[PDB]
Amino acid sequence: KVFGRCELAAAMKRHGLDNYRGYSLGNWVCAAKFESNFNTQATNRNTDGSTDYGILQINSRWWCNDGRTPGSRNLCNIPCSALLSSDITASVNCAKKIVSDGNGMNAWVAWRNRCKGTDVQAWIRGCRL
Ligand SMILES: [Cl-]
Ligand SMILES: [Cl-]
Ligand code: NA
Repeated sequence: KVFGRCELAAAMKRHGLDNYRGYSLGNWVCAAKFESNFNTQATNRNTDGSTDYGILQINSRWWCNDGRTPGSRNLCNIPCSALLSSDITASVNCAKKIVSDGNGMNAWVAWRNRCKGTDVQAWIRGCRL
């Protein structure tokens, strides 16, 4: 599923990301924009052999199981496929763990490089929320 911007904002809101770990909703929407272009089915193969899955590009190196990431963990306790779902619940719940892992949203390289410090209000402009 390719979410609209405001559609995604509403869903992330509902599931409790606005202010999660102190990160305003716009942070999360901006991160998803540059991680997945709002596409739940997005995947990305990393140099180390791990893969990123879903609208927040959750990495198989720690967070989900894909059966092809040697030495990896599954701290979110779910098959990486469950992160490609049209429904974002598994991705959000797992994102909550990731952002709690010590470095906040810096865990998403694209957030650090493209969203951090920017006008992330703008990502939820016009959105009936
Ligand atoms: Cl915001
Ligand atoms: Cl933080
Ligand atoms: Na894994």
